[PDB]
Amino acid sequence: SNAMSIEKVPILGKETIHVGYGIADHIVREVIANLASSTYVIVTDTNMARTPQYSKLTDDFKTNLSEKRPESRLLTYCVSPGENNKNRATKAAVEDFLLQQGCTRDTVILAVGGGVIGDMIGFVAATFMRGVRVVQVPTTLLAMVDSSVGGKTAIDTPLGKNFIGAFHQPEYVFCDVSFLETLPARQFINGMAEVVKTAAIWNEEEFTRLENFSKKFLSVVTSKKPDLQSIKAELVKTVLESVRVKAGVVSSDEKEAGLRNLLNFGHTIGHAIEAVLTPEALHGECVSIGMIKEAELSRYLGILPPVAVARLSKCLVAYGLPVSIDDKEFLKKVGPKRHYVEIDILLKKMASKIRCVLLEKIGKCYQLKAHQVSKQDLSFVLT
Amino acid sequence: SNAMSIEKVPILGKETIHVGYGIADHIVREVIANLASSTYVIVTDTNMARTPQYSKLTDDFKTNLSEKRPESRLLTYCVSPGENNKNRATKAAVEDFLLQQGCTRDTVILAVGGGVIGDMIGFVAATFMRGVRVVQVPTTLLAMVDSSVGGKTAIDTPLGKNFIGAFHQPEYVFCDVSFLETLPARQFINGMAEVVKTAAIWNEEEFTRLENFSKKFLSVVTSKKPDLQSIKAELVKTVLESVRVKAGVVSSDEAGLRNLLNFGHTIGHAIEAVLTPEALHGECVSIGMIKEAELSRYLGILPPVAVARLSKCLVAYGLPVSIDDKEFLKKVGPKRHYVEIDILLKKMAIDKKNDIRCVLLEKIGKCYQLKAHQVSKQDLSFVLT
Ligand SMILES: NC(=O)c1ccc[n+]([C@@H]2O[C@H](COP(=O)([O-])OP(=O)(O)OC[C@H]3O[C@@H](n4cnc5c(N)ncnc54)[C@H](O)[C@@H]3O)[C@@H](O)[C@H]2O)c1
Ligand SMILES: NC(=O)c1ccc[n+]([C@@H]2O[C@H](COP(=O)([O-])OP(=O)(O)OC[C@H]3O[C@@H](n4cnc5c(N)ncnc54)[C@H](O)[C@@H]3O)[C@@H](O)[C@H]2O)c1
Ligand SMILES: [Cl-]
Repeated sequence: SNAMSIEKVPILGKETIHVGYGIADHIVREVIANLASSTYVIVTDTNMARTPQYSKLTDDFKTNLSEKRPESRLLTYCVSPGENNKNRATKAAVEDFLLQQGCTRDTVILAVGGGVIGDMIGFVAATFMRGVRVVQVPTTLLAMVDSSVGGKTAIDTPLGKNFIGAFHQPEYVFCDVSFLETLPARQFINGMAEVVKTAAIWNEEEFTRLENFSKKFLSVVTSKKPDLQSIKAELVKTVLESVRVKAGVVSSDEKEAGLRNLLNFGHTIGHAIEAVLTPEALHGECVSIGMIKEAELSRYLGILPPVAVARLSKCLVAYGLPVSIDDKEFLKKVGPKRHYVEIDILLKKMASKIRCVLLEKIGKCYQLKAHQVSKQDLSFVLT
Repeated sequence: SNAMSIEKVPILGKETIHVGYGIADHIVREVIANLASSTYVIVTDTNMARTPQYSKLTDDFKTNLSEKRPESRLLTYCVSPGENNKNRATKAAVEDFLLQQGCTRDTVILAVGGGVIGDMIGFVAATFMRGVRVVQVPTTLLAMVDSSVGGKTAIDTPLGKNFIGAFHQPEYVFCDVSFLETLPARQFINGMAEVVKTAAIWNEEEFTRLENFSKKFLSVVTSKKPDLQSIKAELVKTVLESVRVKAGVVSSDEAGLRNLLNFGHTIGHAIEAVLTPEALHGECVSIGMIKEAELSRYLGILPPVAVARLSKCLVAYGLPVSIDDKEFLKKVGPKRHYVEIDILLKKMAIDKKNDIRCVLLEKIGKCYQLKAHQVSKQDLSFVLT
């Protein structure tokens, strides 16, 4: 906000998720002051490496470290971008760099990038000398609200995604919304799927604010040179209220286990679709369609009222997301893969009951847990 | 085998370390009954794969599983032996096999082999879908008493050893002493360094037993046709009492006890870095224990008689007590001449670049103040010069 340059969210009792706009300064001081180390390492990709905000961070990091901890060193390393580099070779290359540099157990690694970087460099930190401190610095909307929080790290293999990895909690998550200034529009919209999800499963008031923000958001993000400063407060609030839900649910799952599954709203059906249509369909695009199908499932089972289905769909369309696999622009993105989406391959991906979130209303999940549903009922909504 | 065949040792208050001699059936029953899964995977190396006891274990596993869990399956995978294969490419190969065979989060992996297998397959389990259940089945003496216990897993890189890994506690450790029937003598003897070490840091009564057992142990192990069954009971006790000490230390709260396990390793790892691979780890740790004991004696802590005693016991088990041991010089050859004081000091310092500490023995079976102690480059130099 105007009144608070940094807003914090607790995770497992500690306020280590920090959100603001143009906070390189704060990131650097917080890290150096609280995570004492001989060696700090910023890891990024090529795309992020070229942006002005990235240079501001490393510059700020360099200067403060020179003042505060003269004996300590800052190191930087860049991987190539893309899901195709989220692999064993890249992990090994980052490690070989850390080892050549004589990094030890005290090393602090900052993962500056989207979910690819966050997951992969999180995993590097998880196994480096059997674990070193990592700080998540997410730079995509998706990564800011979802992937940076919860400690899930991984890489892909030629057989499938995120099959090798580790649970490794970050010391901090810093969401500097000003990084979104360079994010391509499609990726920005993709990220709103998780934002709408968190409001839909937990916060109707935020859902209302999102509806009221949609037109000016979509108008700025799709303009030629997006002016993000003009909607700065509203973007900070967007990231804040979504990550609050993710962090709250992760923390609450401690004592009320199974609340964590509510974060899967739209992912049961959406992951099944994305399995068929990746990489032409992005994850948020598939999650949006999934939330609608899953909402229709709750409706068909006599739980979600039909008006809430309509309200959810209106909000997703207003943020530029598809609400069925037959959406015209979505058909354009997926082309010849459209016809691969048959009911049978979807029921197979989702495997013989299936677990699914059943929305009760906007802002609330039915009985605060996931439910086992039959293949017959899922077939009905997918027919 | 039955209940009478098995000695258990607790780790963090649960009896998951089981020791016996000829216990493949027990291993099978215990895993299948306690670790319910669709898929059990036994991973080993070429050398172990061809031994009779390995086949006994896998045959028994197959038979019992198809009876008790007919819808489950047993898979097997074999890697090449050697520290040179304790690497990323092998870890990936094992993972690709698992994935190609459709293994999921319920998979139970058994690591049947020495410490290379234990550490590497342990690490495969640690990261597979972010972690699956692993069972350590150590087959060297060293692995039965030390490496299988404590949850440390790793592989090596060209820049050094055990740098990439994970802490991943095994569901069970099964030490079947019958695997030692096919262990080459040099490796069998190598394992005795850690056995002597555990007795020396913690259990003077066991040290006495090991002294009394030494002549017999060595004549059996170094014969042409070793008959291990004739010393069965005493070998089981040997394993049991060393792994007891490791497990008790791992189970502590009283942090600082963990460092007592490093007795012999401060100087020993430095010697090994210069002399590997011609010298084995336990051979260097033996020498290391002697020098660290001399250090404690020099500092006025350890009485001289302890150094004599330790030295006699180590040699009676076929281990060297100096870098100029006749047989040790044959193994290492021209690398001996690179063991200078400055490179040892450099390595001991590199090993503590995060944080030079050393265990100081107070007498046989007791460490001074139950913790490691900072020692100077001068005093180490004095003892190594
Ligand atoms: N850990 C979890 O629980 C979790 C949850 C959801 C997704 N994920 C993971 O997240 C990954 C997808 O992440 P993503 O959607 O952030 O994609 P991404 O990291 O692939 O980034 C998308 C593209 O944007 C570039 N980029 C990132 N930030 C930028 C910025 N500020 N300006 C300009 N360009 C930028 C990247 O170089 C890349 O080309 C997947 O691999 C998925 O497995 C993880
Ligand atoms: N995790 C830990 O805390 C820890 C502690 C100490 C050592 N280690 C590790 O242990 C490894 C060394 O283990 P090791 O000393 O068991 O060596 P190893 O695993 O290399 O085995 C030695 C040799 O014996 C063969 N072999 C093993 N058991 C056999 C048997 N019963 N019959 C016939 N052949 C057999 C192997 O194929 C190999 O050729 C090192 O890589 C080291 O990093 C780990
Ligand atoms: Cl790995």
